Amino acid sequence: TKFECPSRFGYFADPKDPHKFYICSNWEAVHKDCPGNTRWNEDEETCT
Amino acid sequence: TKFECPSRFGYFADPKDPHKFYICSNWEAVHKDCPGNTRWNEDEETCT
Repeated sequence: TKFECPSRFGYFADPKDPHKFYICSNWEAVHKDCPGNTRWNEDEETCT
Repeated sequence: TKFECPSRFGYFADPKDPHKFYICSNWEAVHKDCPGNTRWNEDEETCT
């Protein structure tokens, strides 16, 4: 992905899809899907 | 027994829960959750 990790490690929203998110480790992002019909919850750092 | 850091800095599996892990900084640990239904991936030091 061309998503740019804002930090070396962390979980970040996908600005293009509220049903997805990115997990960064050592500045490398992996695109993930929220389970079921859940959506990224910024303050919870998970899908709700 | 309280998790003991194996290294000064590092990311380590939680042997009790595949959804959790520990982050070590200056030999002190913080217990963390993986997001969504992801699970800790030791080899890649990330949630997968």
